[PDB]
Amino acid sequence: ASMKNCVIVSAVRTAIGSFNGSLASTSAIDLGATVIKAAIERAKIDSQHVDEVIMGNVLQAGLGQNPARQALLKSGLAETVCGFTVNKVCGSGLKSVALAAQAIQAGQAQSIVAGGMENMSLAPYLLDAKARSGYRLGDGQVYDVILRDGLMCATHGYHMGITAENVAKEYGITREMQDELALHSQRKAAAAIESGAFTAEIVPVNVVTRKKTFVFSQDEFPKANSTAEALGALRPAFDKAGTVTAGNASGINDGAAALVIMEESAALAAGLTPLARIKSYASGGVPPALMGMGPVPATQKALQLAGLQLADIDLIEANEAFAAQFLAVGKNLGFDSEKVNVNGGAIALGHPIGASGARILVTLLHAMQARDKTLGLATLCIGGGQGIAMVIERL
Amino acid sequence: ASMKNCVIVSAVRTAIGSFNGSLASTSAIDLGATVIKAAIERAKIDSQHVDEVIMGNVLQAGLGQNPARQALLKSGLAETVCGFTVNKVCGSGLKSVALAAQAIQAGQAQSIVAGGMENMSLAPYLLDAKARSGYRLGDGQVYDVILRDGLMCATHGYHMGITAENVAKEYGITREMQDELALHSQRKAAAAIESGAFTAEIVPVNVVTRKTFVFSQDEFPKANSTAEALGALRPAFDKAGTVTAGNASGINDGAAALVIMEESAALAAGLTPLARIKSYASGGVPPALMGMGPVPATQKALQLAGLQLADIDLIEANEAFAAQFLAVGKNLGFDSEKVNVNGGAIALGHPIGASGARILVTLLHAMQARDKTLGLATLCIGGGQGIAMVIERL
Amino acid sequence: ASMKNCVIVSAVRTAIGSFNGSLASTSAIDLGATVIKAAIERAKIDSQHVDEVIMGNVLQAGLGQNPARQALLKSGLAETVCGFTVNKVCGSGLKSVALAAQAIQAGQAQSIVAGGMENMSLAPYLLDAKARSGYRLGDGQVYDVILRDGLMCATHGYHMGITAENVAKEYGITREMQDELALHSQRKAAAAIESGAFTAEIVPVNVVTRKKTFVFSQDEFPKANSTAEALGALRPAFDKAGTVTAGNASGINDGAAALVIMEESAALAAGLTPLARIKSYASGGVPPALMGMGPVPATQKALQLAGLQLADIDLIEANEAFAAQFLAVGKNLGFDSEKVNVNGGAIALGHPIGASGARILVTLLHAMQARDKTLGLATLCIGGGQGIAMVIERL
Amino acid sequence: ASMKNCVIVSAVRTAIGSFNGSLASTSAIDLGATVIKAAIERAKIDSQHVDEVIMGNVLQAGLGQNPARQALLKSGLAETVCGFTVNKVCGSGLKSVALAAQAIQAGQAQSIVAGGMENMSLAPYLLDAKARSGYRLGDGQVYDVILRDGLMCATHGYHMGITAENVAKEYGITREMQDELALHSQRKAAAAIESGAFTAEIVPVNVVTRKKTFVFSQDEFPKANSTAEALGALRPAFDKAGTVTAGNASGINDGAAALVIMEESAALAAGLTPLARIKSYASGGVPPALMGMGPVPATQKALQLAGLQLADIDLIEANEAFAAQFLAVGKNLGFDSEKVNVNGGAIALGHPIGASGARILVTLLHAMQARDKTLGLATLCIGGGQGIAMVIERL
Repeated sequence: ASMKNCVIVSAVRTAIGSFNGSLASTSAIDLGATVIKAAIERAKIDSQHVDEVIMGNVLQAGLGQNPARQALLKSGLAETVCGFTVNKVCGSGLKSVALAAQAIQAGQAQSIVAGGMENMSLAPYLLDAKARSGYRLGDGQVYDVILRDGLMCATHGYHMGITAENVAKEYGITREMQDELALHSQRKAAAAIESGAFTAEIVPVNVVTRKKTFVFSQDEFPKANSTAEALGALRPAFDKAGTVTAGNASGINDGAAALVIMEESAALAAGLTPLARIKSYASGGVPPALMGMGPVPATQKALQLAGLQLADIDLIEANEAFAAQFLAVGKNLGFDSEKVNVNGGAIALGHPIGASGARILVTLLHAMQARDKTLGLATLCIGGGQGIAMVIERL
Repeated sequence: ASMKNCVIVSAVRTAIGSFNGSLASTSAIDLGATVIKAAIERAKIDSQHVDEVIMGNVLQAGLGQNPARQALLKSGLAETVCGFTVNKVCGSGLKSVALAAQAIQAGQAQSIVAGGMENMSLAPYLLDAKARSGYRLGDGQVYDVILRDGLMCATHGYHMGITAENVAKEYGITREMQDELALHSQRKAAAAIESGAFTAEIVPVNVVTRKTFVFSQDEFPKANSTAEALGALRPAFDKAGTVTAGNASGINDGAAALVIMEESAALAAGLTPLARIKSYASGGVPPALMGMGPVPATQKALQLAGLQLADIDLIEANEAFAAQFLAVGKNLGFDSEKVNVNGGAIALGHPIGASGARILVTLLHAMQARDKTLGLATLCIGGGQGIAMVIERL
Repeated sequence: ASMKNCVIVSAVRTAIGSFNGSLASTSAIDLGATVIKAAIERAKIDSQHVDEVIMGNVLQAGLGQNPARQALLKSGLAETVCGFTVNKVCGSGLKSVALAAQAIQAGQAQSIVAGGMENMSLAPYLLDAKARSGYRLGDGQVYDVILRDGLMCATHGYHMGITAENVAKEYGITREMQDELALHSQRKAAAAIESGAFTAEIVPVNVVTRKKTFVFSQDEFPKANSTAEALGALRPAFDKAGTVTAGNASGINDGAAALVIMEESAALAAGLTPLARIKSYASGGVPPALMGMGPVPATQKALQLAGLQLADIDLIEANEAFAAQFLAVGKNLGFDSEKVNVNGGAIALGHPIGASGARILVTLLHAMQARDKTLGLATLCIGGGQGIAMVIERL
Repeated sequence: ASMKNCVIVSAVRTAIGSFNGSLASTSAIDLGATVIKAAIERAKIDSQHVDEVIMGNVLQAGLGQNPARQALLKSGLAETVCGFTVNKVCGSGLKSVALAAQAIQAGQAQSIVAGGMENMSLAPYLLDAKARSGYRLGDGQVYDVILRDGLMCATHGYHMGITAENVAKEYGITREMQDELALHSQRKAAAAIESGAFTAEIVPVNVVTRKKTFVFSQDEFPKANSTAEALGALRPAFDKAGTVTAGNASGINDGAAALVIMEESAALAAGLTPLARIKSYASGGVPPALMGMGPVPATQKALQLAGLQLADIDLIEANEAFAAQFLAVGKNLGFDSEKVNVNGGAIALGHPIGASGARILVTLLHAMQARDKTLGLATLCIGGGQGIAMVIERL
């Protein structure tokens, strides 16, 4: 057998909600179902021709057997359509797309929906280890699952924000550099929102509660009228002696994203329109303490697999979990800053952990289309000391 | 670019612990680290040549960021080695192997460790989102994660055991048929244990508490099981039903892993391929009938391999419930003598995220012991899926 | 030895907060300390002459050893002053005062502060004993203490509201009758508030939070938007086929009340001014299913012990936990509706369960003073099938 | 009106269970029902001539509306019989009896069942009170109700055991003194058990569970073959440099006790046999840090009210919550050790907090009968810095 080509046929995302914000009552699985259905619709594929659904999701606690399969079922897909759920932390949503592409390239499937989903506002709490056998006597604890499974380092026991401080120190990324980057992200996001740059990529969500009904269609994390002065006055969020603040880090957020990926000859034979070819993908490992540098080896490997140099890439989405690591990555790889996050990034837009990797890919494709660019790179760091990267080529 | 062949170079598992038994103080991730390291050792690969680690794990709650990655680091692999955690419920451990094989076949890696790990004893209890945003007024619930994320159907809200009842009714699988099958499994497992048939595949685990001892023998098998004792058991899930604790698997702890490699690269390194992965597939069925998942998965796997079922010499078909084991057999036409020759999960246990890899490890060793050529490993998956893999001994 | 006379020397309450409202950050014990201190101040007694403090409190869970004793200490009383906490559910605050009177009449004390305190907003949630001995396998429940220890029948396992439906059916109290009564309570309460009728009896509470700093002095439960039409449009709260709604029942509420009670000769010898003599008190029992009828036997007995007929009473406070039971009691006893709850009742004002019995007594005495009336009756029903009543005579 | 005389007509208790022991599946309320019914049977009163039931209960969390009233109903008393629940912490069970005597002396009742009940094994756990509005973000705690509501000082936030260390220091009570006292209590209890001395006072409890079925009739907390050597080897429980251990302090325990109390001339006219007259009672306050000294002012007051000197008392039950405080109280008052806790005390027998004050009164009465003594004193310390005492005259 010879390897096949894989293409993207559609790409969609929800608007990203704030913590306890507009999506705080909409399960991760319902957000996933929303983007799966929308990606199917927008691709104009026959929904009975979907071979698998692969979805990232990090905070799986309490969500029930295999969130990806629940989401595909809730989307309306037939019971015969398989799926599974991927946890590579912040990389989960892009890893899902990379696995879809691999399955297609390998001849194992022709059509897959892939992406990620996360609702952090609805993450649960855990009882301490004594609950099953009995607390007996004495107080106990309850553990926040966001922190335990999502935002704390399992190797070192400190917050991802501390890994960001480590990177800041190791690569000489100052508080002022981090705040300038943040303000840049805020400004680009505001301009993208105001110009309608995200209109094409966002599927609205109807939100119904006892109190109110409303349609959520605009990213709500951005901080209007951000200024260098307001940023410089914030206190550090993770260490009193540190540099990382709520203003130069992304947030806790809720959202989902998905893409239809298909074997190229099959998409063409079905009369569909390939939007981009997936050219390469790769993952990389680094020390957990320096997890924010994950994108460096992932990107190097991806570019090598694509037969490209970094300069060949027209547009880059590099996730902004923390300004500190965003900057250190860019400095190490030599990113042309004018090509990166042209519509703003996670500091403004948010970081729904299991969706973000797919979210950035969605934003990347649509930005390449708007600017008629040919080659794009999406990459992000991963808690536990990893990175993932993907290169796509517009058609 | 051309597709590559993938081979198994080693295969190992822990003994399977009972609920609150010998492995109940050993974290899933530590069990995973054990089997990763052992699989690497047994393969005689250079451990710096591992490209990725892929591990199944279902009850992820409270285990911390990306359990597979923690397990690979705890095994001693370098920080440059990537990994990720797979959740396809009961299929997770076999799915991980299938993903490893695929990555190899696709030229994206040369050497992967894959498998699965589960400690159901250590699964936590959970307060739902209301603990975070406020209960406000009125009662809430505290959820056993074993049930919520492992053993209850997310679509129907009832136990996997109820899906087994559905299957028993739909396919005419009686209580007596279920109990006969359970006794057979108990007998075969006891004979396998007694003859040393699991000795080659099991990596012992050192357990330290309190208690210091070595765990090396599967402890879920029920000594002196009888048709009479089984026939008297009360149904476990429905008072008018057929499924009991004696004709269903348990809640269990364990792990399993295999070294998978591109075939030319294994040979060039002077290693010994144990089997080639010939095909793999997944299938979807109604969640209410999830125990039937192996049927389409096996059909597809066999078709991908260019084989008929009769070509297969040995089969491992997981026994989550006798009801579904039997219905699956009837729908596929299994030769009962070729299936679960060393016993199955009714006797051995069902550590959910590991079981898919566990059966593969057991299959391969049984094929070696009996000098057989073709083997099939398959299992049902909560939520209405199945997975199957065919391997060919070298 | 001869029995002694007992008099009221002061009577005070907090304004009654709404659930999650103005008092929701002020602990029951701090509310109790506030009224204990104020009652002592208003009585003009030497505070070293207080022999005991007796406080009603129903939701004791998590409040620490003997809430009454914590309140007395927080009020500034010496550690030599004893106290204890009474739980007769809704009757607790009146029972505390009855006990104080009895102790004084029996020559066991000369001066006692009695009342009740409740913060329902701050009531905890609970894990039952399986948390201590171990869940083992399978789920458990997390119980709202308001419901478990306050508002659900321990005998029948249903809400107090269902007992109100039972009473509505048994005594033929219709939805319309209930709503007419509710509107009347709302109207009397609004007029009493507006005319200042509660100024003398209320002690203000200072409230400080991160968000707000303010003084709470006006009952906030009353519903300005009350009309027969709005009330008729409400859905039943407890039974879809029933009559009881949020509009014709009291609320979940926060508040406290206290009174200084003294032996009569001693109050006079100290140069203090008795406000009223406690003439009698009694408790009664009825079926838990019909607990709202508790006041009938309690009142009958209290009247007999006072040597009075119901027509001798000038003013009545009969608590309005539910219009259904308020009305059924009144019909049974033959209350002159113009003498009852002249400043409005709990449907408008609220029902902080362990305080309400003392609260109504405070309201009664001040209303008797305003109207120069001689004989008063305070009575209320009690979950679990009881009632309590007290008759007082102005001096 | 003139005061009346109050007599005890019956006195009964359960055996005391160990933590997680024989009574650990029998609710406090069911234990209370068992002693209420037995006390009524033993008194030979018409089985419905009860005016009120008054029960002590400290850990009321999650037990439902007014545990005393649930207990009286479960005992089979008619719904017309009133009841309430008392919380004066460790003093609750004796406080209930005192209140019953006061109501009778006051002419307000003729026949009351009073006592206390506690099941510490079944005490629940509490979520942080913020769970109602939400933990929001970050780890939290779960609180043991035994500790929060029973065993920790609400004023100082430390364990009753620490108050015991405070008293040991203040009054010079050494580890060796404490251990000698403990061994003495163990020995007396073992001899009392072996001689049948508790047989008359104990009501057996049938325990039926899925696992086990048996009759519980013998106190199970006593430690068989206690020695000075085993005691001297124990580690301190509450402070590493301290004196208080599991061997010289009481336990966490389950149990209940109740008495029928009646007006004297009416008991006689009914043909009943008074067992003792309640001669006096009182409560006292001390610093919470020194709560174990509570019995001193309570006992001084009770004796003064009875017109007696300490030396007139024939037998004393002084609770042994901690040897340290037991001894300090005895030294301060000058107790004749030969007259105190003649059948052993709580170090051997256990301390079911809301029951103990009634429990010791039951033991005192039966011991007076066995030794044909005339005057008895029952007293105990109370968390929060109180004490209570009662003097009885045989019968």
